[PDB]
Amino acid sequence: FQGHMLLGTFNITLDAKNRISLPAKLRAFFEGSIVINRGFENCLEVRKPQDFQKYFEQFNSFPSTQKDTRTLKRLIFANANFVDVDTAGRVLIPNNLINDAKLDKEIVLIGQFDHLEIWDKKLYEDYLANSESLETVAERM
Amino acid sequence: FQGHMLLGTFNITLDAKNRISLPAKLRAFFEGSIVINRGFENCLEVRKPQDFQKYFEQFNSFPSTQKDTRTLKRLIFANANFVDVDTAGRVLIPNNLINDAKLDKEIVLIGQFDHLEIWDKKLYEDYLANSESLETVAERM
Amino acid sequence: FQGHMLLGTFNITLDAKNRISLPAKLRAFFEGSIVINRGFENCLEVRKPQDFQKYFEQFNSFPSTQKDTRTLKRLIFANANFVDVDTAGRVLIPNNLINDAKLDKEIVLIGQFDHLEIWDKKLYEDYLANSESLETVAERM
Amino acid sequence: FQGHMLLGTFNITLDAKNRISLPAKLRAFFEGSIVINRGFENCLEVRKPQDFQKYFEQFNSFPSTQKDTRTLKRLIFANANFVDVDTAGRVLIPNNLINDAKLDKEIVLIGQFDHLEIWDKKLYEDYLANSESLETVAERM
Amino acid sequence: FQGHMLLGTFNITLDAKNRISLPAKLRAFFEGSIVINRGFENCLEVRKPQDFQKYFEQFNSFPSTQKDTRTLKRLIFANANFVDVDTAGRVLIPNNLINDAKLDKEIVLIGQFDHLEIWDKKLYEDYLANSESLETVAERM
Amino acid sequence: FQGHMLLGTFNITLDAKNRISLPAKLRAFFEGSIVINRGFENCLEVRKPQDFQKYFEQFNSFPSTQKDTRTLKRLIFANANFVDVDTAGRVLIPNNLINDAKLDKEIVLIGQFDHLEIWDKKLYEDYLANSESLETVAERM
Amino acid sequence: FQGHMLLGTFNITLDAKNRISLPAKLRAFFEGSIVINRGFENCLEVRKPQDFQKYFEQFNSFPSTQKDTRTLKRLIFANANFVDVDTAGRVLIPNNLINDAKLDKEIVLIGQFDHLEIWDKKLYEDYLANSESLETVAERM
Amino acid sequence: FQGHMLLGTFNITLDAKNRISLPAKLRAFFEGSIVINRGFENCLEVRKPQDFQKYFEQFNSFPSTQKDTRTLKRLIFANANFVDVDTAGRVLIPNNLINDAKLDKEIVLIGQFDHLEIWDKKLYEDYLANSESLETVAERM
Repeated sequence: FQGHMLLGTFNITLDAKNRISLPAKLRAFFEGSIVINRGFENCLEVRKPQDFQKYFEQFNSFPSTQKDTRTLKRLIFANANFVDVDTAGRVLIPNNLINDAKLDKEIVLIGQFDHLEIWDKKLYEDYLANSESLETVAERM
Repeated sequence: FQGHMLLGTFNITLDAKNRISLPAKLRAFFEGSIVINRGFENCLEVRKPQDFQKYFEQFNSFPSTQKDTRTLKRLIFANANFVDVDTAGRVLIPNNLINDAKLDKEIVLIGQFDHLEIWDKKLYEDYLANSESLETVAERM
Repeated sequence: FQGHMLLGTFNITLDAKNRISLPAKLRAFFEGSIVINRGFENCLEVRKPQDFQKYFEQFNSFPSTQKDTRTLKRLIFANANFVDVDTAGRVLIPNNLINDAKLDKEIVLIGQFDHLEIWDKKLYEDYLANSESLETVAERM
Repeated sequence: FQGHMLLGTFNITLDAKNRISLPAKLRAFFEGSIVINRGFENCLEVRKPQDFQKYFEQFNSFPSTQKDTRTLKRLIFANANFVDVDTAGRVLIPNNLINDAKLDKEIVLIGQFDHLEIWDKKLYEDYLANSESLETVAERM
Repeated sequence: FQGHMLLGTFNITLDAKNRISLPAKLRAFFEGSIVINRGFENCLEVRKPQDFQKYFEQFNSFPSTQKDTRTLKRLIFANANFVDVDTAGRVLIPNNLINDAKLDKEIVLIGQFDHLEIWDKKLYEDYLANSESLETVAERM
Repeated sequence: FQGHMLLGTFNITLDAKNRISLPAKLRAFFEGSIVINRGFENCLEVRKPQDFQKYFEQFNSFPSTQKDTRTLKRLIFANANFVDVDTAGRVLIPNNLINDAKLDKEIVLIGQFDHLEIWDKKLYEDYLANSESLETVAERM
Repeated sequence: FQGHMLLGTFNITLDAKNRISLPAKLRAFFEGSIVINRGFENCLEVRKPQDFQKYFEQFNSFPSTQKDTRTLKRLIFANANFVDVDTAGRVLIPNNLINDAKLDKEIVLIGQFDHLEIWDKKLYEDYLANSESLETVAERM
Repeated sequence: FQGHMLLGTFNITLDAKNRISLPAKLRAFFEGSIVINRGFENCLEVRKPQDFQKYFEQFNSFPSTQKDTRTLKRLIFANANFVDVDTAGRVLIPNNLINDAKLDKEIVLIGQFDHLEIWDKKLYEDYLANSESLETVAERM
């Protein structure tokens, strides 16, 4: 479990080469490669290739004849990239994805069990600022 | 059963090191590690790692394309922590979680079969104060 | 069947030590332990531990993100207790549960097949007093 | 079949000891014990213990969190009794059940395949008096 | 098929002993016993005991808590009878059923695949008189 | 296939003995017996006994407590007949069915894969005259 | 795949004997026989007999008691024909079907994976002329 | 994965012979043949023949009696083509498809996991220009 469950919050920073250093314990979870792709609320997601594979299945589920479905698939998959995790367990984040997630210096990683989200410390703090209560949001599920 | 079913109410206190002493009988249920994470109504939940694993499944169930789903996952999992239960069967509760559950001195633990909820004695008494009748709440299920 | 089907009505009394004497034939049904927990309409329920185990399953079924679900689970499970049936087949009823079910002297036990309900003779007679006809109540199922 | 399918109408009477004489052919169907319990429209039902066992399953089906469900279960099961059929194939009907079904002298038994209903000749004749046509009632199923 | 499919229309008459003579070819279909029971539109139905057995299943399907369901079951099953087909392939029709189906002299039997319906020649001719077109009735299925 | 799929349109005539001559190729499909029965729009249907057997299943599907269902079953099955196909592959059509389908001289047979429909040349031409477009009718399926 | 997937558009012409020359590559797909039958929008469809067999299944699915269903089945199946593909891979198209699809000289064949549609070059061009956008039509699926 | 998951965005150009050069890494994914066919929003899709095979299944799913379904199938499949990927991994794009996707000079390829979409650099940039936010589009799934 220690390293098969993506949980918690990690404060790390964007290196001068645009790389990110996975929290060691996490490195376990992944092999030597991952798929980054753009997330919701400007966050960028990170999955083990296999997991990304499944994440996609959930979509074939969605129509396809629906204009919206096509927009989603395009906004996400045309932006997914496949990145190798280097020896030190770092991951080079693509430029477009960097820009998309407004990544500057100081990142926040959070575990979402399945995947990992990469946030710009500020943008994340803001996101948390709005957002109704956990109880409010849950009531609507 | 005796230590396979989390039941009852236990009045215990928050130690000077922010640790909590599981009610002995309970210690059985858990191994030497648990996942704490924030609960509903400011309570903080406690599960055996394996159980937490399943609890997460229930979520993949929920959309993901729904803004709300993403808020839930983030408010909960970015706050889950993984804690080792010490020799005396105590558990060190993280600060953020401490603050989140308004844990001061004097805790109330209740069994919810699957998991355990940690409440600030006061906050819990209040919660119980409001809340409609068991019959009222049940009628709506 | 004689003692695997919880049926009928038994008039028994609350002993000076707050114990209850199962109707002998019933003792069969149970082992040497049960789970008491609070029931609906102030009655207190009694199940074989295994059965209680299943009763809980029916709940995971219910949302969890619903405030109501959480209130139910809390009002019931934080009040369940696990009690050993003594040699004479008696069961010591916890104080809180005693107070909750307004148990004084003179109890009424009724079989509900799965479980057993413990009623204060008066409170039960009243309950029966209101309540629409069997036919009325059934029509709405 | 002859004694595996409870069918027809039998006019029998309530003996001075409150016993009822099963129609011989029926005696086959049952062993030496049955479960009586209150029926709908003041009739009292009669099943082989095993069958009663199944009849109950249909109920776990019904909510439980519904006040109505609880009223049904209570009005029926707290009134079921378990009675041994004597050598002559007679069944002693409990007092409460006697009163409940307004059993005086002169009973009417009808087969309902699964179970048997015991009616007070008058009350039954009345019931038949009202009740819309078979065709009317059926149209609504 | 010749005698395993209940089809067609047969004009036969009610004998002085209230017996009916199955159309020979039909006799095949049945053993030496059947279940008569009241049908819809005053017709009286006839099934092989086994088939009647299944016909009943369709009913457990229907609620039971519904007053209507109970009325149906009672109007039909308290009137079913079990009759042995005699050597000449005749069936003695009970009085009540005779009266119920207004059986005088001159009967009309029709095959309904599963079962057989017994009609009073007149009552049947009338029934056919009203009744909308086959096309009308079918459109509503 | 050639004689396993009832297709096309055949113009044949009603013989002086009310017999019909199956189109040779068709004779294959059937054995030496069929079930005729009344069809929709005054057409009379023709199936291999086995197939008719299945066609009936589709009906048990339909309620039975519905007045309409009973009318359908009666209008169709009390009119089905079972006819042997003679050596020359002809089929003697019953009088009632003849009258029902307004069969005079000059018949039109059409294949409906499963079954065969027998039409009076005129009545069929008319039917085709009304009837909305194939596209219209299909849109509503 | 090359010849197991009916795709594309082929411009061919109606021969002086009303035959059509399958595009060679296609000939593979089919054996030496096909079922033609009338299509939607005056096009005439072409399937391998086996495939036509399945296409029909989709219909038993549709009611049958619905007047519309009966109209569809009749408009299509009474017009299906079964045609042998000759040595040169040509198919003789029936007259009625010729007239129905307004086939003159110059045909357009299009692949619809399962089947093949035969269009009169003009009628097809027109069809394409109207018809909303692919995106419009898809949105409604 | 690297060549089993069609991801990313590639800027390539339309050669003087109307051919397109797959991004090398992609060439892996495909054999030596693909099916091009018109996509949504004027893009042209590209699948391995086998995959296209499955994509079609999703359609049999859709009615067929629906005018719209027929329009879709026709607009897409009558335009699919089957193209061999040449030695250098290039693909010759048909004229009609070229015109349909307004392909001039400068193409944009995007991975959609299952398939590949070919866009005219401009038309694609525009498409991206409109289109609501990822979050907006997702909320509606």
